[PDB]
Amino acid sequence: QPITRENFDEWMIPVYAPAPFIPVRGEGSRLWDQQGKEYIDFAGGIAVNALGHAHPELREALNEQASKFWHTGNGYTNEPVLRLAKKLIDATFADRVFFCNSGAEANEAALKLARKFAHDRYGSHKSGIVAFKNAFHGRTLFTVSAGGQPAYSQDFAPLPADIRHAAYNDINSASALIDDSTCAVIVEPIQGEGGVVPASNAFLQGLRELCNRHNALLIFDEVQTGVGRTGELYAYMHYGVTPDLLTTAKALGGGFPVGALLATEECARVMTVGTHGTTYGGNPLASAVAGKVLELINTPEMLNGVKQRHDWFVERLNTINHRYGLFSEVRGLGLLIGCVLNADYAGQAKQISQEAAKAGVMVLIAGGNVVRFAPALNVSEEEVTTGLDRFAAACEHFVS
Amino acid sequence: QPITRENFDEWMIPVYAPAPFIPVRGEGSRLWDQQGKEYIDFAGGIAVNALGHAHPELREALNEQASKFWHTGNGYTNEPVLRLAKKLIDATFADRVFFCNSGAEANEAALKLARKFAHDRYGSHKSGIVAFKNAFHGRTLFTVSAGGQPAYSQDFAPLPADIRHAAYNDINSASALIDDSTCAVIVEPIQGEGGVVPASNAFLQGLRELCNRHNALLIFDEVQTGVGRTGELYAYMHYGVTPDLLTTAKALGGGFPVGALLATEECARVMTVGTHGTTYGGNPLASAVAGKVLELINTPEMLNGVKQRHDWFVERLNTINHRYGLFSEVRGLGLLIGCVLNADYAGQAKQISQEAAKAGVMVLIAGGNVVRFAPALNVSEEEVTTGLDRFAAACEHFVS
Repeated sequence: QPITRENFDEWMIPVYAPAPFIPVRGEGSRLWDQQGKEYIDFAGGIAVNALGHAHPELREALNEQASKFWHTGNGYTNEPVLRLAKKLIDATFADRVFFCNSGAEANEAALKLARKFAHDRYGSHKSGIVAFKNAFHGRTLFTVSAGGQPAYSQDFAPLPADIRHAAYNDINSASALIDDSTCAVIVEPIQGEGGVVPASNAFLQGLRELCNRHNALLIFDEVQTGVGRTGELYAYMHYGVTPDLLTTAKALGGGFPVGALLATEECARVMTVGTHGTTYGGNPLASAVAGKVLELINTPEMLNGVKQRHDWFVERLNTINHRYGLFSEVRGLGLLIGCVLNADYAGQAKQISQEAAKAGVMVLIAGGNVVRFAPALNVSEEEVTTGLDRFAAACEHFVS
Repeated sequence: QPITRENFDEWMIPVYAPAPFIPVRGEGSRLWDQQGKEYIDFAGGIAVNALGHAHPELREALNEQASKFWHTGNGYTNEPVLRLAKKLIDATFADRVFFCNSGAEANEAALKLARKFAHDRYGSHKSGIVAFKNAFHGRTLFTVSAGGQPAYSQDFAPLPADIRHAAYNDINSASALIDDSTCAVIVEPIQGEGGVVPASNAFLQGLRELCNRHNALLIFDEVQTGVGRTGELYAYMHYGVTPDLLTTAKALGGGFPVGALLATEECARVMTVGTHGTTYGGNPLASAVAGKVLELINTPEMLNGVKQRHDWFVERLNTINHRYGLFSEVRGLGLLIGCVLNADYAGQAKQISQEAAKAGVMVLIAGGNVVRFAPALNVSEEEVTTGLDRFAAACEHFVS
């Protein structure tokens, strides 16, 4: 009758090795497990819970809609999805929006759009997708092939063709591969799963120029960096560089699964009826929640609060690092932050993460070499201080 | 300030041409638009709203969970997702489950699993996927290439390689393509988007034998046919044939986006840590709702009620067809039903569907030649009678 962690190994296809403990409830940046142990949540659902757990406003938005209707599919549109498209359109470089269920699906849409756009304006010979080493764009066949970790793509071959990977942050690597045959350049403004590595300002200017020069669409995968995470609504705003396509998901639904492709008028025009689609994308429920999310997150008091919190994190992480000497650098932007291990401790991010869990704070990794922080954007000063106290206890246990 | 249908053409990437009217609320099999016109909903969200609109029980399940927590991502499991895995395991041939956000993602998982399984037990040369003409498996690059409507895949080339299509319901077509190099045979037990065409009993026995003989995994895409739609929990039960992998989505979450891959112990074992994944899949919210759905749908009174309703539909559709002579045949199973147009009216399913909307009933199409019905499983006798009255009015207007 009771549910146990041993139940997980018996019943789930074993793609994840999750925590020994099982969460049963949360509020804000706190989470509790079956035994009532209390965690401070700096993982934030992997950058998804931008307003923390069980937020009262997301809850009324969800239940208000849920009492009218949840879903019709896309033969019918709805008021929530349309208010949401509008909020996005007004807030970003975008003119049109397409909604779906996840980051992976949004990137699939973006790449398909790019392929179609080049076939239609230039010719069927123009198919190349240029992405970057260590990129993560999701787990579908297409998006994992565009993603730059061959370990996640090897087994599933033959992979869609005409994808090449340049070195992140290397403008020369990219120009080597970008030419008149390229339809798309897909890039994360900050590499998330790949070590929390920010783009340099030059690198994104350079890509934009290469795109212009060669008529490829520039796609920014802001699935991990979007919706306030950097201190601005999107990273493209921080950098000053405008993409042709922008994918967003994750924080956008603050816990409810949703993704979006933002596009210029020129690009959208090309996706005609029946050329793509989704069954659940743009449903009333998801749209009512993301709508509320945008409204709460897209305010100067929140966004400025993100930069404030960045400083809380960085200051205290350095104090900590000065004492214990784990990290060679602390990097990232707003509230996507990475502590990179120095060579003494290389490859042990996971162990530190497990130590943190024992001390009662949830952090992530980003490769074996980086401890990743992605707390809720409305994380309180007190939760930050407590959670960093626990993280420090953890670093102590770990150093031995 | 008010939201209008003209707003849809201004703001959405135009992949859908939805209805002139916009739904604002529903209850059961009734839906209302902005002007308060009343529709009977035989489209049921494209076979998704198995318990109709804004169902009171789905609502408390949703709000109960939503007050504990919505999401952590998969470094952490949860009680809802585990109760759900268990319900499924107990109810089906499956031993293990993997959860995701949609049918498309579930099929991506299934095919990737199959590719990996063959690479691991036989060798990297064994990669072939055999699917069928007119199959629909979703809109990712991989699943649309496995899908059998070249119009939806052409523009996005180069497509993943080693996919071939046999003729549905043709055992000889399939044996021509299935050999020792095949890793997977993916099939819909009833082709949904492709004309509501049921599989013959022979055809699925035959595929199962071919699979066994050649060591390919048999995958049944029950995304459209699963969760009661046929009168049994899944179509594989109606047919007597057990697949190796089963994908399900759609009705499973009764409106909330969710998909699942059901697998035998032998197959699951092969998907090791980090080989696949999803950010939202298996989240508490989705799992609490599908859990309730399964509990309401997987009962002899519902399932038997589905067969009862099948008869209501078929009887009255024939009365109607005898009067107006639109349809050459009425086909399908349980509450997935197709009225196939005779040659006089070929290609005009969409027009009939538009006539139906004017008369105040929502039906679907399945190609230009078939009017498709997928009402909620708990559709009441009265809603069925009223909606078929309106459908009949519609058929009258249409015949001229």
